[PDB]
Amino acid sequence: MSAQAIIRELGLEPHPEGGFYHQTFRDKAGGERGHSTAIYYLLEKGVRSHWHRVTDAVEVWHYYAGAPIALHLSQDGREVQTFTLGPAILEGERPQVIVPANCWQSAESLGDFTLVGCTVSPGFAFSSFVMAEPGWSPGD
Amino acid sequence: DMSAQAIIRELGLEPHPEGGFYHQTFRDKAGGERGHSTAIYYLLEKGVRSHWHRVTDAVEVWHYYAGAPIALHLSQDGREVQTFTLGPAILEGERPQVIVPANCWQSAESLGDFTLVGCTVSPGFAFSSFVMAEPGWSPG
Repeated sequence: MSAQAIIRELGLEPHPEGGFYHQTFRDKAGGERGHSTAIYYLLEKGVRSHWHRVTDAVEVWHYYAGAPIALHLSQDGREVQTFTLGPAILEGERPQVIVPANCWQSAESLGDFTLVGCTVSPGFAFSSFVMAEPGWSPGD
Repeated sequence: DMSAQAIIRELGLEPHPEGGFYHQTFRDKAGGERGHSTAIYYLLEKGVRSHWHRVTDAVEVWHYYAGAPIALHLSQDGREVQTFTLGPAILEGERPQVIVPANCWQSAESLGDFTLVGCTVSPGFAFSSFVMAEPGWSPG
């Protein structure tokens, strides 16, 4: 509402791909990974989400507060689609966007900060996490 | 500063079956009777939108030319829907080019007074490959 305060209040920590996060849930059912995981995720002016992909699970991004976000998706690593993740339903925005399994993804706040939630069905696992080489962009 | 009526008049636009005004500007003599591809000038104004429809056997690409941005809605299977803001504000979640895959449901609306766009249908547009949803209908 003031970012810094949100990071403290929720206990957000630097995420490997950039930004700050905190895992709030890992279903105890559905194997060690669990049926799904949930996370609070936040990006600030500058500090953004670098290209990465969850190799074996779908991730649904949810807008919660702050400026909207520009979410880029590239399933084959060549062509990319840009989504505006926000609540302004009548302004071409959508507060919920589905990232298919193994689909490249990156994002950045279009303002001071954006607080989001991320749901990964087959529970998120870093052993299914891969980041693109820095400076890389679909096509490279 | 232009007006929709000045554009409609200057480009020789006529009302399109899906709503809005349009004019076919090209059909390739190569590639059969449908042509390797077709191009079109298309315009929406505040109020008058583009109703849900799909091109069954060809990919359509939208191109922003002038006016306010547009909200382009895509639904491949008729349930999942994605929304892209078609426009020139590339640093704010906008893209002046968006690819509607073949046989995918699509609808759009201008976010201001008007939006002049271009549409290129590769396999070659043909009303024999044009289908609209029943009015009022929406994916789901």
